[PDB]
Amino acid sequence: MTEIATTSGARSVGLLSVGAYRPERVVTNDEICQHIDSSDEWIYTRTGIKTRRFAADDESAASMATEACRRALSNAGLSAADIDGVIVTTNTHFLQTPPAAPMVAASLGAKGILGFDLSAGAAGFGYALGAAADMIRGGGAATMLVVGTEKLSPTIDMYDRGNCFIFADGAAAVVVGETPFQGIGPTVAGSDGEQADAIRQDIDWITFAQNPSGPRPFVRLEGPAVFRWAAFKMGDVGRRAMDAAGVRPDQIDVFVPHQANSRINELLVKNLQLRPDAVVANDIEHTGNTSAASIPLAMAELLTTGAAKPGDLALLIGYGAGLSYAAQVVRMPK
Amino acid sequence: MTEIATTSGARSVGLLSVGAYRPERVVTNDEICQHIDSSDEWIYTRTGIKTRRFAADDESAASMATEACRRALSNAGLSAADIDGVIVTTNTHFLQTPPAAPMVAASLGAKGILGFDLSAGAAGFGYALGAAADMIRGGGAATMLVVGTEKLSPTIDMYDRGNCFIFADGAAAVVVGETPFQGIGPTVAGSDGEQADAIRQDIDWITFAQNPSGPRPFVRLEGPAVFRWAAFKMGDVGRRAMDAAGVRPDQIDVFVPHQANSRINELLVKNLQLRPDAVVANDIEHTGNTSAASIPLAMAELLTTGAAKPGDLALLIGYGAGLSYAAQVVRMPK
Ligand SMILES: CCCCCCCCCCCC(=O)SCCNC(=O)CCNC(=O)[C@H](O)C(C)(C)COP(=O)(O)OP(=O)(O)OC[C@@H]1O[C@@H](n2cnc3c(N)ncnc32)[C@H](O)[C@@H]1OP(=O)(O)O
Ligand SMILES: CCCCCCCCCCCC(=O)SCCNC(=O)CCNC(=O)[C@H](O)C(C)(C)COP(=O)(O)OP(=O)(O)OC[C@H]1O[C@@H](n2cnc3c(N)ncnc32)[C@H](O)[C@@H]1OP(=O)(O)O
Repeated sequence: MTEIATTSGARSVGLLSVGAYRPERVVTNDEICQHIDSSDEWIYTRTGIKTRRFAADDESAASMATEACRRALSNAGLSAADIDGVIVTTNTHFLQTPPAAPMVAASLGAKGILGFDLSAGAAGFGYALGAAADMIRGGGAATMLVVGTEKLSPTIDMYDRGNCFIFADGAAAVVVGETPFQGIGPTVAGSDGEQADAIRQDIDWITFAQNPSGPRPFVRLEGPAVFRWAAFKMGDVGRRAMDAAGVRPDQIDVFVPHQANSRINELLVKNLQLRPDAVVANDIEHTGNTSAASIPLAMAELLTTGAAKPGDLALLIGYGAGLSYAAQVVRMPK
Repeated sequence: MTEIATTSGARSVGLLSVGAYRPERVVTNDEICQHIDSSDEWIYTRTGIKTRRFAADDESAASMATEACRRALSNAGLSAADIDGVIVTTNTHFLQTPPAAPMVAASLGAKGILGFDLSAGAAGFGYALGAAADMIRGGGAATMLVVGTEKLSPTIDMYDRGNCFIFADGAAAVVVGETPFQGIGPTVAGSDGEQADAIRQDIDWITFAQNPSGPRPFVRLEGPAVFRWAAFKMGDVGRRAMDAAGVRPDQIDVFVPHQANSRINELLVKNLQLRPDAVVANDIEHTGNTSAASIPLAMAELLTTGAAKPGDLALLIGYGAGLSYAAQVVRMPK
């Protein structure tokens, strides 16, 4: 008999940079209301959204992901050659196959590197970040790209009074690699598969394919149900993430929850009992909810405005579809 | 400034068990030959396939994954309560969201546990396995389910003379957890994004959705290119996985390549230069190509026939869409 080798990589792993891509076209609340009975004022006070970006027709979750990666690499002072793997997290790659990751890799000039697509609603970034961290620590890679990307706008039913003003397009990537001190806390994650219907595609693609004369699929949302779940449960998730990371709530400088809704997030702020001067991500204002892309996009907004600084202690909480959640403490990149 | 804490999991991780779900309906080559100009003889000698199983209309990738997990749990002497996380790998979950994993978790009676969907063509399993091992060793979980599942049959163009006889339905899961001795070698993985068109959905869902009554999407395949790529490249992949695991080719007792084609796989046998008596998975004979699910399904097939024993040193090689590949040495479960 023989033994399978026991291996390990670098223990200390961190975020080296963030890179954000936001589509050109700006969509105002007045524009969104062109098919629903609503107002700009209502939408804003209910969601915290003022505007959002929609990508062009020639753009995709993969294409925006690539731009986001190019930017993250630039901000890290690295090239494609430095990366060992890419995990794409998204809910809007509109192909059963091929995966987006290998495509992104080839467009970056690193066609050979490992990679896969990971889906878990808005929690995808948290799961993907944790996954890169585990892999790097396990020695399966030294440096990786983790990119959240979303082209949600083609899934929106403009007549849906419950959600048409919520979702938007964009991508953001983080470079993950070895750092002098631990930059990514342990992953806290879970789900509620009993509420799988709360955020969904209503009609599966095959069903749609077989009945073209029926309705087409759209994103459907049980808003209040999600609101209750998130505002009620994400305080404990955050607490477990900070506990695993061995940091107190008073030590958090930056709160970056998934940008689902500003009312939920400000509720989670009070709940987590961060300190008064704690910086709270509000990228939802002109970005809207970009699911898997929301957290890294928000990290980038906090950094480009200087509201957050490199090295700040941050709490990331992703929550959403399937009813999935993932959270971790991290040191801000760049 | 406080340093972020690091959590720790198991050092030795293994496959405790495997469970296989195979759909009731058997589709013979002659049945496939009702819509293409071919013969049973041709298909068999060119692919190694005699028959394949197709799932019922009311079955899905998530539902077969669930049955597969239940059996895997049963074969390990465990219940849902013992599982900390589930990763569903598939290419045929026909919803952008919610993800399959939380749904499967809830059907199993463990609705809270962490989980996500992983897509990487047929290499999904290897990536999913590698990720589960990384998370367990990293201490994000102690015991996990990794389930490969595929309902490919509704994506087949029955008139496509190049592929209609290749893909099939089924699911199989492994229980992954701590073992006395190292049961899972290091992941060796990569891709070839320049050949993303080799195996693909021809029409993306959104384009299709905006012209439903026109042509619908189907799985398309540049077979000779894939054949060439796999037979020429997977020998070195295997060799890297074995070198990583610190094992010699003469020490492998069981070869389990992705069941894409029996001609490719037998070429890889000669290429890797395994010993004469080494057991080679040939589940493809009556299972067909089940992508993400093929390796676990084939593992299960070898064990139920006694051709393989639990504890045998196995080389797993997954290759397919996006042009992705993942390989590792492991000890057989159950
Ligand atoms: C291609 C397919 C692929 C589809 C698949 C695409 C992939 C998707 C991937 C998603 C991945 C994720 O998980 S992303 C993260 C998920 N996050 C979220 O969904 C955000 C969380 N959502 C929320 O918190 C909520 O939606 C709120 C609070 C923002 C929305 O509040 P609300 O639900 O509108 O409030 P409520 O009044 O109770 O709701 C009912 C309605 O609002 C009222 N209303 C609306 N506007 C007005 C108004 N101006 N004046 C008075 N009332 C108004 C209407 O009566 C309307 O009726 P009616 O509505 O009853 O008709
Ligand atoms: C909703 C959408 C989502 C869709 C998305 C669904 C998700 C998919 C997920 C996939 C995930 C994976 O990675 S799965 C792993 C992928 N694996 C594979 O694809 C398996 C590898 N493939 C192969 O080995 C190949 O396909 C072969 C060798 C089986 C096919 O060879 P081939 O068909 O002979 O190729 P070709 O050179 O075109 O043949 C040329 C000529 O040969 C003869 N010929 C060809 N076929 C036949 C025939 N059946 N019977 C008699 N003769 C024939 C003819 O004279 C023909 O005519 P003429 O040309 O002279 O006129």
